[PDB]
Amino acid sequence: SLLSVPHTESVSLSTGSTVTIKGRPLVCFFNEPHLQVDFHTEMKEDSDIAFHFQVYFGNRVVMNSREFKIWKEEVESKNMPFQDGQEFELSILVLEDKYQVMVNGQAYYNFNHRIPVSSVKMVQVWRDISLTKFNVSN
Amino acid sequence: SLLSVPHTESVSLSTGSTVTIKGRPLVCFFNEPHLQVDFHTEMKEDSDIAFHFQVYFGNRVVMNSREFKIWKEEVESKNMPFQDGQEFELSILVLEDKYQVMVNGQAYYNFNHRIPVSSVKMVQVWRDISLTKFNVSN
Repeated sequence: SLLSVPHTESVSLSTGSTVTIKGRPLVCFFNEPHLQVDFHTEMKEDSDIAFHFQVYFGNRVVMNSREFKIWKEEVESKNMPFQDGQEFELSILVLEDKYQVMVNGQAYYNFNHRIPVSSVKMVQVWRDISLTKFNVSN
Repeated sequence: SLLSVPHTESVSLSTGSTVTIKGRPLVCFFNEPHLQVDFHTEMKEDSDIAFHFQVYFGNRVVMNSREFKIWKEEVESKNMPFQDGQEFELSILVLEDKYQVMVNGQAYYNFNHRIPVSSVKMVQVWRDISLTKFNVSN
């Protein structure tokens, strides 16, 4: 069963929360499908983003925050555990000091908190993926 | 009635052909939705691309070709006639010397042919849009 994409949900996070996302890129890596996960401070889609996670499948990952409507310092990663043509499971763990992004059960990306975790109220998952699971831990 | 996205169709083009695309970005420009239109040499999605047209809505446009599986010289445009939140009509006119991309009936982008027009056999339209029309002129 495919979930709506763009996928937008109300959330509440604290230390120990996990946001789990299972999906599949819509096309082969050769054509560079993208994935974007944005942790927003309000349900409104122009609200600030505590954690922006953008995957250029087969290429690289970009992370950032948008604070008072301004994009801040971009961080890059060349870690690329994602597998061409395959379903992936993202688990974004909310640690005290950072978000930690696991791909298939191992941590590959980290982003220290710039906006307090308690300010996050919405998550949006979008770009070139299908989605079968979006779960926030209880 | 919404068409499938990614949208992939067999085509045949010659001088005077028009490829018309009507669609709407899936989110507001503030969050930078994308649009990609690729004129391919075969139905296979890893085939070469005679004309790659990538819109960063609210930002800029990138055009290129992929020849023998290699991306060539990137050209940029800051022309941005697209309107936040609005349906657009793209008309890509196949001229003798170039592709000419009209937005709502006026030409804003041009790309001189690098691959012969007669080699184009497929068009793919994808990224963050909905689609209501894809028409190749008879």
